[PDB]
Amino acid sequence: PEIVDTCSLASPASVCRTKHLHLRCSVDFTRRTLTGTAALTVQSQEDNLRSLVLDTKDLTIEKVVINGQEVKYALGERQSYKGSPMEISLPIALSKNQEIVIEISFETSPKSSALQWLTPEQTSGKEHPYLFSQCQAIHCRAILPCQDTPSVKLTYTAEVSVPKELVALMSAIRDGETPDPEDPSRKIYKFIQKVPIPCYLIALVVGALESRQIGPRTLVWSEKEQVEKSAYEFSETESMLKIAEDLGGPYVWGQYDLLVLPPSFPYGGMENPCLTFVTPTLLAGDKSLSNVIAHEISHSWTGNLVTNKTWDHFWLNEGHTVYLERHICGRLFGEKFRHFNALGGWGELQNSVKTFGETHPFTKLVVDLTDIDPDVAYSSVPYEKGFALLFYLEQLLGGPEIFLGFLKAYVEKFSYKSITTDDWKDFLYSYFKDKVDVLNQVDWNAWLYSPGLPPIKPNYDMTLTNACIALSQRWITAKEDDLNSFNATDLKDLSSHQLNEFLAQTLQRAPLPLGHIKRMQEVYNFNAINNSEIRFRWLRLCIQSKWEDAIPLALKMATEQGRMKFTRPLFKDLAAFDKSHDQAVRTYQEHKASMHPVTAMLVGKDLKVD
Ligand SMILES: N[C@@H](Cc1ccc(OCc2ccccc2)cc1)CN(O)C(=O)CCCCC(=O)O
Ligand SMILES: [Yb+3]
Ligand SMILES: [Yb+3]
Ligand SMILES: [Yb+3]
Ligand SMILES: [Zn+2]
Repeated sequence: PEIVDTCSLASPASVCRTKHLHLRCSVDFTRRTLTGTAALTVQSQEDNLRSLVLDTKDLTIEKVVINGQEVKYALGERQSYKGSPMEISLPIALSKNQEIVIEISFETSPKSSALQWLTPEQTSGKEHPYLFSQCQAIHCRAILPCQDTPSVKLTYTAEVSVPKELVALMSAIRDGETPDPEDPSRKIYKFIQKVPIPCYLIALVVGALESRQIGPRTLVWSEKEQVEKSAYEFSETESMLKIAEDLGGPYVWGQYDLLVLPPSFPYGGMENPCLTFVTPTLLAGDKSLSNVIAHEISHSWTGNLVTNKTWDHFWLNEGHTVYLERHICGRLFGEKFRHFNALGGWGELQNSVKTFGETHPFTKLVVDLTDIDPDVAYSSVPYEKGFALLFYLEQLLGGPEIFLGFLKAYVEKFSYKSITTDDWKDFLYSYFKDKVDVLNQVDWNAWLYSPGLPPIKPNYDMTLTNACIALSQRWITAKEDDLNSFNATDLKDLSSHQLNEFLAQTLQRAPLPLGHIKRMQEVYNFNAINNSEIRFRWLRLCIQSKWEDAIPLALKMATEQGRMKFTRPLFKDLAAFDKSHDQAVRTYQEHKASMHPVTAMLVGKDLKVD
């Protein structure tokens, strides 16, 4: 029938569709508000459309103007994490394809779940405040009224007035800046996004930003203190974009800038169009965490051009993006490395399945988010079970070259559209019309709808994994007479990627005896490594193995940065260790007011506080 976006309270795409957004607002750090008007050009999809519903969350609505006049509107009661529905009465009944512009004057709440307002003390420079948004999945409604569903795509133009000493950037092409004629001291930045996008891709950052150009269509932005390191770390960006274009077809967004956010940014990155956001935890100093950049770049095709129609089909966004990500890395560092990463991904899937449990509905590839807060369901499953399905199909259908042909055709077929798993599978059969018999060998029901690990495991090259297995198994099975023989020389020919995999394998078998972990630090000096992925896994292993010396290190890492991938598991391990439990809870309570709103909520749920 009709696919329903169970995370939105707005009129569905089958009733009306927002085609354009014109945003005029001002950022006020003193009151922690964004105030302005949202001009929505809406297209009816039915005859006699007299009213529509938009999503909003903690928004103050002053008025709604249609054709210069103020119109009637009502706000329903709040529906938990979904916000409150906003019904707007149209002064004229619209018929199919007729359009109307609705201008809504609104003001965001300082507690907006889409935004994090940082005091100057929270920034690198200590002299200016900072602001950044994160709308995916459903927080756009916490910034402005909209049909907050990925099934709707719109273009947008924006004008943002900020303290003249600060810079504003958006998920759009920079369209110049000028003094705010209205009231000086403030400056106005203009933006234009001509490619239709789902509203979760609307992004804004305001702060003391500086840039460094690192490619013909790439500038790196961050506070002054991080510019140089960021410019160094992400130097391979243009080369990855060229590979991605070869894999997915032309890059259509124009600019591909990067913004290195403050430590509290909740994700590794966010594929905001024209301006990817990345965590500063990627600044390892050796470009080793660049797969995250390859990943956000890939989203420019899978996710931003071809978009999941509802969050129940989120794997379409992530599985294909991880698949592309790994091909980019394989083009740059070798097919063996692609397989090494693919296998590590299967290990992360094992971990997620174990955490949730093999019968947990959240381990299905296609999920049902009815009455489920997306932020709560988020996990590695759509990334890794989705990637595994695509990798398995690649092997079943003839190899990477053949499957990549499908990927490029898929992107072209559904560019600028929002689709479901059935659209994807129906096209796969259409593309592989000469291999229907092979496609019919796939246990689709299990892959798409069953919980747990996939029904079949792909084949993986083992070249780079073998040394990690050997070393991890030696530690897992080590006895007293083996401790003196481990030596720093064991790490001699291991890349940071392999050290991380070694730790991941060892962590799957934690706890290790306390004496064994103490010995590991003595011989490998992992406390000295600052690569966040490695430090994260090493501290988890230490805490899970009951080393009290590691408590302050883990509490430090969990609070000095806020990438949820790290912060949530660290607090969770600290809460599970009897020795650090009270300190973990007190540390969270002491820091929650200064944390990102979504991270604060999830860690509180994880710690069972309140
Ligand atoms: N799409 C963004 C990340 C992101 C941001 C926000 C959400 O929203 C939660 C959600 C969305 C859809 C379904 C269920 C839950 C989901 C993913 C880019 N991205 O996928 C990555 O950066 C992956 C790297 C992971 C590293 C990390 O620690 O974040
Ligand atoms: Yb007011
Ligand atoms: Yb106000
Ligand atoms: Yb022995
Ligand atoms: Zn992604």
